[PDB]
Amino acid sequence: GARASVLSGGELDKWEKIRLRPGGKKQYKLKHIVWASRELERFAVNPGLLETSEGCRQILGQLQPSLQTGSEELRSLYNTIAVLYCVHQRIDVKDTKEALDKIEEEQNKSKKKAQQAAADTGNNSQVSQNY
Ligand SMILES: CCCC(=O)OC[C@H](COP(=O)(O)O[C@@H]1[C@H](O)[C@H](O)[C@@H](OP(=O)(O)O)[C@H](OP(=O)(O)O)[C@H]1O)OC(=O)CCC
Ligand SMILES: *C(=O)CCCCCCCCCCCCC
Repeated sequence: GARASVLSGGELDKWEKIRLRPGGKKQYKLKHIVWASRELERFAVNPGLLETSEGCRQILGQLQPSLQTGSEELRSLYNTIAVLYCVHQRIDVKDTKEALDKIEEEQNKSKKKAQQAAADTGNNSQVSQNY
């Protein structure tokens, strides 16, 4: 149809399903979509970007390099913006982590060139046992 609000009827469905964390018991809710909308405007970023598959991608670009020295305020954003972004990119995740990895994989070439100082340690890989 047309473009309005952040998450439409369909998106709202999957959104409520997605969880803030993989090992948590607090699913996603409108409270998180609005909580970020009010926090975005504070960072000179209009909340209108949250309802755009493009904006969500840009917002993450500024938080990506900020994650290094970002507080709970930053992490929270990257969390919501993540699950939301995936939704707008025709992606269906289960938690905030799954939605995060999907992005890190698309910008894996950029990440490598954005952590020279943080490129002197091991990086163990996580496997999936259950479903
Ligand atoms: C009056 C407040 C207004 C309000 O309702 O604001 C909506 C929320 C903040 O409120 P909250 O939902 O209570 O806070 C969250 C819970 O304690 C959760 O258990 C914890 O997870 P874990 O990582 O510890 O499992 C979250 O991370 P930490 O930052 O604690 O790590 C924490 O933010 O905005 C957000 O930041 C959500 C962004 C996705
Ligand atoms: C226009 O906005 C895009 C159309 C999205 C495809 C529709 C599939 C979702 C099912 C719609 C019915 C929802 C009834 C609550």
